[PDB]
Amino acid sequence: GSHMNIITVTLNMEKYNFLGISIVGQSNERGDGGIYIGSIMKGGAVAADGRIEPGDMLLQVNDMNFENMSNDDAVRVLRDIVHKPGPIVLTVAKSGGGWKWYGWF
Amino acid sequence: SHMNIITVTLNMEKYNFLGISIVGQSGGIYIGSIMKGGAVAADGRIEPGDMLLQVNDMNFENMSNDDAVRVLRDIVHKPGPIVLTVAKSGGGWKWYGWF
Ligand SMILES: [Cl-]
Repeated sequence: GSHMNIITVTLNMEKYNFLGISIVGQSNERGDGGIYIGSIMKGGAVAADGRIEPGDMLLQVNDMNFENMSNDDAVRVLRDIVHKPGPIVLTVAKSGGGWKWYGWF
Repeated sequence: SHMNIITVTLNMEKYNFLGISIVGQSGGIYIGSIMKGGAVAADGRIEPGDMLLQVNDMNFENMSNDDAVRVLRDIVHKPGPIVLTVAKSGGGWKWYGWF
């Protein structure tokens, strides 16, 4: 298939109260398709780092890979990790970019 | 090519808005969220993640996303039924909030 980039971002959480990422995921009768960055919030660690983008797929947190768990379980892990101190390592597939919110109609 | 295209005709007499948010890539435009009790919510067929291909006689496949959105707003503002043609996502998108 067409080449996709992956990046690993190490976040110093000392000066932040949040990653500042929303998470969206698709789950239906056909399976779970993984979890993605929905949007980013200025003021959080991920914005300050400046590499991750809406639409990127979150593959792994620290050494915990999500590709063989449910979206719900992946989110449980992310939840656990953000409530503990110290650096957070996020690895994303660069599936994102090019997204625009047009608002309500 | 599209898998599962549906035609959704909305009666816009009972409603003011479609009650959908739109996000575009580019790529094309997609349903971001659906607001309870709006035309689209009342209708029930369209789901978050579906791709919006056409409205009435205006096909978006040869149009920029910004132009598509402006066409759509113009049409919602004017009286008349609205026919949306969507390519289905399969549904099941979930918002998990913030971290
Ligand atoms: Cl990297």
